[PDB]
Parts: sequence; C-alpha cells; structure tokens
Amino acid sequence: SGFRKMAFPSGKVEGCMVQVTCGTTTLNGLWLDDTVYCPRHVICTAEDMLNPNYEDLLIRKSNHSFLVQAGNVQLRVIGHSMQNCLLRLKVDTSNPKTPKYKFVRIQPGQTFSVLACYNGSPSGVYQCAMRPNHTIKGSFLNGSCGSVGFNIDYDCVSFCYMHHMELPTGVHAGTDLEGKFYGPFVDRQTAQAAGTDTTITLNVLAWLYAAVINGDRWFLNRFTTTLNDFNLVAMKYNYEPLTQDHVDILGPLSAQTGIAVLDMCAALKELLQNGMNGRTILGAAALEDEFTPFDVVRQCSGVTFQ
Amino acid sequence: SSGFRKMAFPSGKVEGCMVQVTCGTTTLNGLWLDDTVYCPRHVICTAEDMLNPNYEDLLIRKSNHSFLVQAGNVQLRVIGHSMQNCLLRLKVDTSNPKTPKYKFVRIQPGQTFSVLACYNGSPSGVYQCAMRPNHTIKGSFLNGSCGSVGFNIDYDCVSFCYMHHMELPTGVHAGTDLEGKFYGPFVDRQTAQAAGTDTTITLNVLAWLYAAVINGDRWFLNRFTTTLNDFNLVAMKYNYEPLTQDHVDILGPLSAQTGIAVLDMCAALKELLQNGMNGRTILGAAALEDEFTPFDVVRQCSGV
Repeated sequence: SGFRKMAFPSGKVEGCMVQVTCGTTTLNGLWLDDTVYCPRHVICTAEDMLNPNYEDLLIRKSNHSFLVQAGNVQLRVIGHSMQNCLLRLKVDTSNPKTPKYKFVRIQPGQTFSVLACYNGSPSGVYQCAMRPNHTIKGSFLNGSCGSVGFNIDYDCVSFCYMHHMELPTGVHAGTDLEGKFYGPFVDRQTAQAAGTDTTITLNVLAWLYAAVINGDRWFLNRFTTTLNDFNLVAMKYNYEPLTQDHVDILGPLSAQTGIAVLDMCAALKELLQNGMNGRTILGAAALEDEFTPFDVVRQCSGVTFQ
Repeated sequence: SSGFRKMAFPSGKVEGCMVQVTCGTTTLNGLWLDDTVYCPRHVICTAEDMLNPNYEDLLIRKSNHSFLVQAGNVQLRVIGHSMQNCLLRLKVDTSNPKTPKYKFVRIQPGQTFSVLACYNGSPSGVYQCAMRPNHTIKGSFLNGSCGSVGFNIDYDCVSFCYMHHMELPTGVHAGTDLEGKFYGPFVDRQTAQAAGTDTTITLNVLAWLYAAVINGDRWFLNRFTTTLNDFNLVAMKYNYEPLTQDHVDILGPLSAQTGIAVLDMCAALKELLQNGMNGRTILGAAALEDEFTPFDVVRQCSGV
C-alpha cells in the first residue's frame, strides 16, 4: 500500500465549464456569474498566432462574433473586453452553478487540480504542480486551452491557473485568472523554451514527513546538518536550494512528527547519495515532489467544518 | 509532443450522490441513487460485533429508526431496508434528483477506476487506481472512507464498480462491487486475513511503455525481439503477471501505432527489468507504472 496524490472534487468547477468558439477556433471557458473567461487567442487562427496584435483583432470583433455554449444551450454574449492575455465575455445569463470563488496567483512549487476539458466538456481531473521553471507537466492534448487549475478551501474554489499553449518540451504554459502568464512565456507561437527544471525540494521533504506519518521511517538517522551543507549536496543532485522560508512551510509537519526540518534534511541528503538500497518509501520507487506541506496535512486528516 | 498524467474522471456526478449513514455510534458513507441508499452492512456493528458478527441476526434486531441518513444538512426518512450480500439497501422517500445515468459493473483485476474518497458523506478527493492483482487496492483511505465508491464514465453514464469496506492490516484496502460481492478472499470481519501475494500488472506496464514511446521517449528499445514464453519465464521471476496471447492482442493498436511489435516491447521490458533502468527515467517517472491500462493510453492519446 501507500499514499495517493488526490485531486480536489471537480464537481464545483465542472459547473462552470463552457465552450467558446470564434469562427474556426474552439476552446474552453470559465463561466463565473455573468462572465466567461478564456485565453485571448480564441480570436486567432493560422498565421495570426505567429505574432498577432490582439488589440487590433479584438477591436474588429463583435459580440455576435463569439459563440458560447454550455451543454447544448447557447449563451448570448453581450459584451467583450481584454484583460492581459485573457478575454472576458459578458453573457445575458448568470451561472446559477457559480461557486463561492476567488482568483489567486500561485508561487512556483505549489499545487492544484486541473479539470481537463475538450469543447467545453470535462474529460478528466488531475493533480499537478507549478514547476520551478513555471510550467506544468500535464496532459493537454489538442484543444485543452481554457482548462483551469483550482484549489478548494471549504466551500470556496480558488481558481489559480488557465491553460493557453504548449511549449516544445511537451510541457504547458498558462496564466492566472487575471490574464497574467506564469514564467517568461507570451501567447505567441514563437521560439520559446522552458528553462532548466529542478526537483521541488520542499515537496520532497513534505513527502518524507508524510511517509513517516504513515509508519515508513527506516530512512531516518541521529544526525542533523546545516541548511548550507544540505544545499551544497542538493545542488549536485539537481534539487532546489532549500530556504529558511521553506523550512517554515514545513513547520506544522515537523511539529506533528517531532522531526526537525534539518534532521529530515540529513535524511534526504542520504536517500540522494547512498542510493536507496532497493528499499522503498510509501511503496513507490522514487522520491515524489508534487505533494506540498499543505497537501500532506490535508490528506492525512478529514478536516473539520461541517 | 509529450506529457502523460494519470487522470481520474470528473467526480461531479458522484458527489451528487454522497451521503452519510449513521447507526449507533458508527458512521460511514453511502451512495444514493433514486430512492435507494447503499453502504457496507457492517455499519450496524460496534466494536465486539465486528469479531464474527451474525449479520442476519444483527439486522432483524434493527429498524428504519436505527438508520440516520444525512444529505448535508438534511435527514432522509429511511422507509425500509434489506441486505444484499455485504451491502445494505436502505429505501427512502426523497428520490435523489442529481442521480445520473448509472450502471453497476464488476471490474477485473488490472482494470482501472476513479475513487471518490469521502469522510462523513462529504467529498474529500478523487484519484485513479487499479484493482491490484491480489484484489486489494492501495489508496488514500484512512478513517471512515468506508462506503466510498470507485467508478468509470462513458458519455454521461457512470459505471459503479467498487465500494470501500475495510482497511486490511498490510495497509491496503478491500471492498465489494455495487452488489455486495466482495473482491478477493475477504469478509467483513476483524480477523486474521491479509492481502494475497501481489504482482505488477504487465499488460499495463507495456501499455505505459508504448505511451512513453508515442510521446517521444524511446531510449529503452532494442531491435532484438524475444518470444512470448521466454518473456514470462523472465517476468515471473521479477514478480510480473504472466502475459497471455490475449494481452498481446490487446496491445494491438498500441503497437500498430508506435510501429513496435508487442514481442519487441517485451524484449525492452526484459531489459528494463534486468538492466535496472540505467538510473534514467521513462515518461518523467523513475519507476515503471502499471496503473494504466492499454485503453487508458488510447483514451489519453487521441480524444476525450
């Protein structure tokens, strides 16, 4: 047995998924109250993409220019405006399934569930992480743009991501629900590539704590180490320099197990050098880095409120 | 080019069926479709009971009044009951309006599904897994996930296949199908029972290696193919299920696609097995995955 990387229940977000078509282009859109958000490039097709000038293209678009459907029911768009890389379409209808929500920009390393969609229809839901290079390694085949990344805290949905394009790498680039891209990517099919990727040290550590929490603690030892000396080691195996801030995000976890952050660092330091000896951790073969210090708490407790 | 994630189905249609069933100081999840509410029968057991309980005896001494059903902040008047193998079928007055098109189907070891993990009839998370070969299923079940269901979705039809019943000692989980029939040599009793000897699901691993190739990655191939029995003779040794001609055929379109003979992919596996993965990685993974059926790959490599 082991530990599962669970995705938030997609119910609440499913009820906000719609299809947005502009001529020959069709993608997904977020329907929150009387507005539909979607990648601004919905207004493009063919060579436009090879460096368009949205301002002008938009200025030559009208409401009837946008067809939008929720199921087999049209939503008449009665207004339109651009916000950075996002397009905000006003509709003659308020989404009665609109959940309590909010938009938050995420920081590299944090996580969220993605509800993959095609032609305004849900397809599957998965859990991923905003990679240190500002890209996500999801599964976004043809026309997944407009799909969104969210988190849930009680009855509130925190939309934090929206898929726009595919980087050569086979990784994705998107924005926050306020039209700002993540990383140095622009919504123009130009020569652009992801920077160098690293393992999210903070999450690997959170994962060990989770391992421990579950009785899988053979990899521990009596010694600690310097935040500095750990980094000189991580930097060799391609781990992100651990920081004071990081050590603090691990506080509740370090508190629940009684294992100080540095103590656990010495532990990781070895699972890195001194291979692993064919042994395991939460079953799996390698150290997982897509569970945050909050995901571990969240999943190791069916928490309050109701 | 690439990017292969293990996706689960949208839990939306199932969340709309999750409720809470309490009997005495005991509480777990329940599935609510139309006017029936399903859940493990051991809801009616307290401490002792669980140690060799005569359920037929325990049930007659129970009445509709004993069953507290809660749809959020709304009780449901249970108007009758009856047991079906290991499940409980409580009738109620209110028919669940959110009941989707549903089908009860018995899955097979190796087949994959999505579990809607709940605690107190309240959605907590969704994940994709495989019915392990020993019938158990490693999950994120902890305390009261009992009653949570496993499923598949086609079009708009939800196919309920599993329902969590108990956490076995090893730390894995046992459950029954939506008909109360258990998966595996298990029973709803706290006794001396553990998971059978588990094995890796070869058919899936291969599929995953095809999936790995189509996305662009193929550092593990080798033009020098092997025979079907010789692969088994080798796989069985590393604790992988034997591969029948039936599995090979299954990897038909996956091969025809990547343009690699199943038997060939097998030779590549025989190596990945013996030559411990060079320390490198396949599909961003660091270990061979087997929770992807040859179909899970087709689905995630073409349409919806």
